[PDB]
Amino acid sequence: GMPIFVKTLTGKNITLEVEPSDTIENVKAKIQDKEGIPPDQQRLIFTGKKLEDGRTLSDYNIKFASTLHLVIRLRGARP
Repeated sequence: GMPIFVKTLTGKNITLEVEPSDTIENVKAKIQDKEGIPPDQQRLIFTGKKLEDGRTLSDYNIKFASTLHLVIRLRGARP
């Protein structure tokens, strides 16, 4: 396993324990548990790249202590 971080514009950030082989779906599911944001309302970014469902962390060269950036974009229903 390895630690990664998810940073938001409020400064209230998340630490996750992940594997390089984990998918973006996995990560977004974790963010949903921590923040209550459905995956389709999460715009997750690593170094300017929008992270897509069906890709792994490894595909984006996300590594030990990498920081991802979370932007919320509402569409569809809010919980």
